[PDB]
Amino acid sequence: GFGCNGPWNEDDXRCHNHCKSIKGYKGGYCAKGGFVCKCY
Repeated sequence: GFGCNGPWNEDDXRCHNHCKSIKGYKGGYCAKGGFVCKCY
C-alpha cells in the first residue's frame, strides 16, 4: 500500500503524508499487516 510496504517497511509517515494533501483525510496509518494504508 501507500508507504505501507509490509511488516519490514511500514512508512506510516508516506501513508499519513499520500492521504494528508487530500481534503478528506486528516491522517493515516499502516493497518493490515503493514501493507494497508488506512486513512481517516
